Amino acid sequence: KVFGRCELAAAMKRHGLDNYRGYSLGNWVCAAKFESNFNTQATNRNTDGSTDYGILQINSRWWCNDGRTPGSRNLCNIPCSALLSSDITASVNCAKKIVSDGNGMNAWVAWRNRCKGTDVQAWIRGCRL
Repeated sequence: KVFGRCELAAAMKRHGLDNYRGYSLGNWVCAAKFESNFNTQATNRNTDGSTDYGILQINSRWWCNDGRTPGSRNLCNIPCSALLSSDITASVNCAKKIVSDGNGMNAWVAWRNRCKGTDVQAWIRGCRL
């Protein structure tokens, strides 16, 4: 499923991401825009053999099980395919645990390079929340 901008902001707000651990809603929408282009089915392969899954591109090295990343852990206790659903609950819950492990949203390379320090507020401007 390819979300609309305001559609995904409303979905993330209902699932508790607005000001989660100090990050306004504009940060999460901005990260999803540049990590996945709002597409829940996005996958990308990393040079170490691991794969990023979903609208926030969560890594199989630490967070989910896909059965082909030997030596990895499964700290979100889910199969990686559950992160490709049109229902974003699984990806939101796993993202809450990631942003809490000390390093914040810096774990998302695209947020660091393209959203941090910008007016993230503009990503939710005009939406009914």
